[PDB]
Amino acid sequence: VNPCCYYPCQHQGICVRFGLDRYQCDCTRTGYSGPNCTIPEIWTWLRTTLRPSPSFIHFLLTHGRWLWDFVNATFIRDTLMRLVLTVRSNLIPSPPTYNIAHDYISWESFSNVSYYTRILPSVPRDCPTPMGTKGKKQLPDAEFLSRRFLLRRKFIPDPQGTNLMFAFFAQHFTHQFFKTSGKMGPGFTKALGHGVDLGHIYGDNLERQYQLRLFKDGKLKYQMLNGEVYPPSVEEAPVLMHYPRGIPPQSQMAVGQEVFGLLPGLMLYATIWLREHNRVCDLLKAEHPTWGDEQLFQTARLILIGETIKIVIEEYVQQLSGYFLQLKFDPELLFGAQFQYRNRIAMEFNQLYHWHPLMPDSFRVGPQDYSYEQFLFNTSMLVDYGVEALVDAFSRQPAGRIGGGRNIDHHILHVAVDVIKESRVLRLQPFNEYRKRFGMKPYTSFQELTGEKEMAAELEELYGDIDALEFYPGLLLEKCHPNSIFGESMIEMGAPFSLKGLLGNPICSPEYWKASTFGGEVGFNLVKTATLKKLVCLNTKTCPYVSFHVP
Amino acid sequence: VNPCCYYPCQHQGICVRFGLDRYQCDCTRTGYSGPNCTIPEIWTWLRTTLRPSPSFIHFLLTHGRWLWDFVNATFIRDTLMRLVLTVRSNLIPSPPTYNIAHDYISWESFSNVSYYTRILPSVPRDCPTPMGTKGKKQLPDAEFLSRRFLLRRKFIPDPQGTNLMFAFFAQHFTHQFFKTSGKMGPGFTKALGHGVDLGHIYGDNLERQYQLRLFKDGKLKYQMLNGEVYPPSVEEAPVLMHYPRGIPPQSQMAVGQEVFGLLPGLMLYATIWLREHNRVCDLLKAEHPTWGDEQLFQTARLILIGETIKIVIEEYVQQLSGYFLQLKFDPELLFGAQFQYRNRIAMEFNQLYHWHPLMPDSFRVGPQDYSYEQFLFNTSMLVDYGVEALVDAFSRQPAGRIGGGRNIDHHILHVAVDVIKESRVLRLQPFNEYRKRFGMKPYTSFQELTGEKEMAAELEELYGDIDALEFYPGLLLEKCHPNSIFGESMIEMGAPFSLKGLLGNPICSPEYWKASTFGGEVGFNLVKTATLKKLVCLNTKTCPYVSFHVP
Ligand code: HEM
Ligand code: HEM
Ligand SMILES: *[C@@H]1O[C@H](CO)[C@@H](O[C@@H]2O[C@H](CO)[C@@H](O)[C@H](O)[C@H]2NC(C)=O)[C@H](O)[C@H]1NC(C)=O
Ligand SMILES: *[C@@H]1O[C@H](CO)[C@@H](O[C@@H]2O[C@H](CO)[C@@H](O)[C@H](O)[C@H]2NC(C)=O)[C@H](O)[C@H]1NC(C)=O
Ligand SMILES: CCCCCCCCO[C@@H]1O[C@H](CO)[C@@H](O)[C@H](O)[C@H]1O
Ligand SMILES: CCCCCCCCO[C@@H]1O[C@H](CO)[C@@H](O)[C@H](O)[C@H]1O
Ligand SMILES: C[C@H](C(=O)O)c1ccc(C(=O)c2ccc(I)s2)cc1
Ligand SMILES: C[C@H](C(=O)O)c1ccc(C(=O)c2ccc(I)s2)cc1
Ligand SMILES: *[C@@H]1O[C@H](CO)[C@@H](O)[C@H](O)[C@H]1NC(C)=O
Ligand SMILES: *[C@@H]1O[C@H](CO)[C@@H](O)[C@H](O)[C@H]1NC(C)=O
Ligand SMILES: *[C@@H]1O[C@H](CO)[C@@H](O)[C@H](O)[C@H]1NC(C)=O
Ligand SMILES: *[C@@H]1O[C@H](CO)[C@@H](O)[C@H](O)[C@H]1NC(C)=O
Repeated sequence: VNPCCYYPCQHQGICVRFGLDRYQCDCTRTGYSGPNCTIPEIWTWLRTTLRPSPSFIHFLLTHGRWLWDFVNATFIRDTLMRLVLTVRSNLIPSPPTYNIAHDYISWESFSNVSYYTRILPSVPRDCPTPMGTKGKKQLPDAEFLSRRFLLRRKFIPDPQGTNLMFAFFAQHFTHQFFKTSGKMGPGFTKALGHGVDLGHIYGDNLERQYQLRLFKDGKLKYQMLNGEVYPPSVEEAPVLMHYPRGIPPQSQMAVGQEVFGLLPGLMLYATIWLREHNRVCDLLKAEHPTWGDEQLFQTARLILIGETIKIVIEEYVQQLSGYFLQLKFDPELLFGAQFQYRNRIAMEFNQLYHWHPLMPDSFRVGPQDYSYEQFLFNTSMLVDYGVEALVDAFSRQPAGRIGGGRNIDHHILHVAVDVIKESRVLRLQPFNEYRKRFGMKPYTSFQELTGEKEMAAELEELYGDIDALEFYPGLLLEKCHPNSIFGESMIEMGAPFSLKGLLGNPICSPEYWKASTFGGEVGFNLVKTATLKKLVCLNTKTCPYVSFHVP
Repeated sequence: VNPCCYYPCQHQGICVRFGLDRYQCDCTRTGYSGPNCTIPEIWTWLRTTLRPSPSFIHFLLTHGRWLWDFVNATFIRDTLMRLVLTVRSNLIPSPPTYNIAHDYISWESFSNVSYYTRILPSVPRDCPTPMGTKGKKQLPDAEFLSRRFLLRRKFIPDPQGTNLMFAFFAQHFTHQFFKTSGKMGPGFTKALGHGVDLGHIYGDNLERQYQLRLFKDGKLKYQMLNGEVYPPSVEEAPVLMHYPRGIPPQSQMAVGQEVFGLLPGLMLYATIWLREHNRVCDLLKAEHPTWGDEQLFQTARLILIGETIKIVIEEYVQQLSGYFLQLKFDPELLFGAQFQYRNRIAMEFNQLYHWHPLMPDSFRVGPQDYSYEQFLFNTSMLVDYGVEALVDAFSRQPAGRIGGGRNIDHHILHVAVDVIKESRVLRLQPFNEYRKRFGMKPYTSFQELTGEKEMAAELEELYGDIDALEFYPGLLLEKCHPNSIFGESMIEMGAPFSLKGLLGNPICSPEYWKASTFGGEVGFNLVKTATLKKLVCLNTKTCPYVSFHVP
């Protein structure tokens, strides 16, 4: 058997095969010694024997509002903010390591950017069972596995008060770096850029960008309907979009992210950001009459990227976490750190961000309550209701709890079925392994994972071994934190992939984080001040209730 | 006039235009304050008032062999080696800044890797004279300018004893990152990789690589002639090559760098490296029977990249510098430093590495002395003479002095004429500006630049102002260091671009510098031990006199 199937190398050690039956673990810089990287170094031993559980930490970060308010008011905020940023980032390797093609470092993996990278090499195709050594020879039927534990029976809403506005933002946002190539196969993304390049607004390639560009004042092509700014028509900006056959070009909006047409929530956020872009263009021109299109454009995109990273950290992440510590976006907290300003989208991170449970049962827009079949490809809802209205509604409708189990509306349950299958094609390792890898203890039983005895029992009879429980199912079924949108792992594995892909963006480097980069103080501040409310209300006739938190 | 034409922003400050007549300097992190980034900070003031001249430093680094031998034997070697590596690197920005398209930071410049980057933004197209403010409205006629001061009259040989072996190595090596796109125009390179990706051996794109791959044992396709290994035929590996019309595919060698066919010296080094690749493949297989083609291949390429960086630093750079300090390649000296493992080929660095003066008058291969017209496209010399012989000869023939003036053999004088023109298309700034930028004082007169009164006088009447003297001409005409191959600037501007593009390679990061990366101790050591002699003699029947120094 492939010795490496036993996953012999602990603490990030590398399993190198030798002979036709041997193996050697590479524990370089692992902080452990031994044949399997286990004998720790004294310091490593301390460092670990003292790390308070993720649970304890979470507890502290969500209690003592009073004590926290003081902290937030002192320099300690910055200190903890810097701690989080670094300590969270070291879990993510840079330059990247493997890909679906090479379960070893290789120049090709490092340079061919069409591949989604991965943290842990696949379960070798020559192992006994599919998950390696443990588990059954046949994995649970995805479909079944889904209808049994992921299928929403009764809508459990998210306790944190997360609404639809957040769900759509998340969806919209994540679709700038998760863009799997259907023609290429799993493990291949079209989102070269591998981060927040704001490419769902400008298109993922020059041609497409040029198509959407106005080529005057740094502006972005657009159109007026009911005397309001909405993205241009596919007729005006003839760019490839995904709309069902039969819908005319004169009824389709050209945007950048081909898929964004199949859901008002998306086209909504796509309208706000466009409006915002053209707006920043006007400011820049005032300040720089001498500037040309390209420069104004290029500058505007840089200002928006700043805005995005800001709102994502201080509001979006602040909400998802539920922490009392006021998170902060200040690229300078890292100027002391040893941090590589570079990111690469991991296949693991894509799965782990398949938050479909957020979608409600029905979509209510005022007294009117629309069905999935009325929402899903509705080409009118946006122009009909308009930005302000839709925002107010989405800002009021609460989304579902992400973790916990059985809360994915049947209209999209298929997606999760697919995610499971795809994970298998990718040959992702077992949940329990990832647990370890991202700094956690592996679960000892199914009843430990879920906080109960019922599901735990079935999962046990289905999988056979907890060390066989897969990634996504383990992620979604693991018991939720007290009053949280998800549980320990979703955050403890996702946070790193998240903050790295945020601070790792080049505009966060000391080279780019200069005011000149954004056209001067005006551009810079725009970034330093960005807020979900300003984003909306400065591009809308009236300012609605706008928030990520349900009122 | 464009205020920025006056180059108002000192010490790396950024000149931002405002209004239709204003400008603001961005001195963020420059270490200076003021309207033009001039009022220094106390520390900055000290740091600078104490930096010993480049000249003094050079003097020390080339004297007291005795004292140096001791240093080399102590830990001080490592310390200075680390100092050099960092202090030299900070001069080069990362992520990169501008390109021929954007004289401002921009997402496109940062992501569109087809552009050669630049350190200093172009002389604005709206300036009074071509170099900005000073100088004449018409720049000296390249051709003339060349026949007058660059045209070799009598072969001045390089004093450092640099031979042809070094000249060919340099040429071969640099043609892996300097590969300007003729169809695209100046400022566009085909060498995406922007560094030592050893792509002149594997081709600059998947298809081409696959074409040259044997697809068995990690090997590279090849052929036998006179019972010896030489690159395959264009017939065998049907890859695009540049040979004059009329030469048959069965007489052309497929290699990776399309141009390498027009000069034995190149195809020589291309044969050695190929032989080396297949050799490392055999070692790897012994150790890893279980390994497949791709892995063996991918691993072999990583081992060679290591070998290359090693030989380039400890031997090639050791020779060009002439220092007594034994240079050292140990990726770990930077593991403490704040260093970004990323590189991007600058147009300035390409010019500055146009060492054509190295080429001799005639090419002597034993008692036989060949002419340029017998050497230049000779498809037989390599197979005829064979590796060993050619090496011995090239290792004995001394190359020319690079700096100083009038030492470029007329057969290739055209190249330098072109370089000058191209620099103008790129709109490169004045030599004197680059001097400052790379930490030097600007020349006050032409007679200060050249160490004399004759040429200085003409250059003065031609250019009009020293602050108008261009990049390349200034680079080549500037007076040479005591007994050096070139002068102050060539090294003080080139070294940074050089060491950054060397240590910046991903295999030098803590993530990749593990023994597992190279297949184990065997692969690793191969890297840690690489030497120009081993490179040759382990792939040749007999070991000739092989060195970068003429005997
Ligand atoms: C009613 C709204 C939504 C529907 C109908 C929906 C549906 C889908 C579908 C059909 C896919 C394609 C993969 C497949 O099913 O085979 C997908 C992928 C995905 N969805 Fe959604 N989604 C919605 C909301 C969201 C939300 C709220 C998020 C969470 C941020 C999200 C995150 C993802 C991610 C990241 C992928 C991966 C895309 C890729 O591989 O490129 N989706 N979704
Ligand atoms: C007899 C041998 C050599 C000849 C015939 C030669 C000729 C040329 C020619 C024709 C070009 C193309 C640009 C033009 O002329 O318009 C060129 C470019 C260049 N050469 Fe050579 N060369 C030789 C040796 C070397 C050496 C020793 C070096 C020094 C390392 C070198 C460095 C360069 C560089 C870096 C470029 C830039 C290529 C690019 O832009 O992609 N060459 N050389
Ligand atoms: C990046 O990697 C992918 C996968 O290796 C490359 O795509 C394949 O390339 C080979 C050779 O051109 C073809 O035989 C395949 O049909 C290609 N497609 C797929 C889906 O494998 C891709 O060419 C690489 N990209 C670059 C720029 O090197
Ligand atoms: C990288 O930049 C170059 C130059 O901007 C791009 O090349 C041009 O692209 C536009 C739009 O496709 C064309 O109109 C030009 O004819 C292209 N060629 C040149 C020489 O300008 C190139 O497409 C960019 N590459 C990527 C991957 O974005
Ligand atoms: C109250 C103190 C706040 C410190 C927050 C540090 C960032 C969160 O700390 C996290 O703790 C977990 C357990 O060690 C690990 O899994 C994560 O890798 C680590 O970054
Ligand atoms: C004998 C001490 C050796 C120290 C070598 C440090 C590396 C070379 O030092 C160089 O000196 C020049 C003048 O300050 C500058 O132009 C370079 O940027 C700097 O790196
Ligand atoms: C700061 C906080 C933390 O690291 O604790 C934090 C940071 C980032 C996130 C985050 O965006 C995400 C965590 C998991 C997914 I999928 S996104 C969640 C929490
Ligand atoms: C270590 C030494 C130094 O920095 O002084 C040094 C380092 C690198 C080089 C070097 O390779 C080059 C300098 C100029 C060109 I063009 S290549 C020359 C000298
Ligand atoms: C290393 O791991 C393998 C597989 O788990 C095991 O057989 C072996 O005993 C381990 N060795 C040590 C010292 O733990
Ligand atoms: C689209 O939404 C509108 C409201 O904007 C609604 O009246 C209409 O029926 C919807 N269209 C479909 C096909 O459901
Ligand atoms: C700044 O530079 C400009 C142009 O060289 C000059 O006119 C001006 O006097 C300078 N100001 C200062 C304070 O040096
Ligand atoms: C090529 O070199 C050989 C020696 O290898 C020489 O005899 C021959 O004449 C050369 N060919 C040309 C065209 O000069």
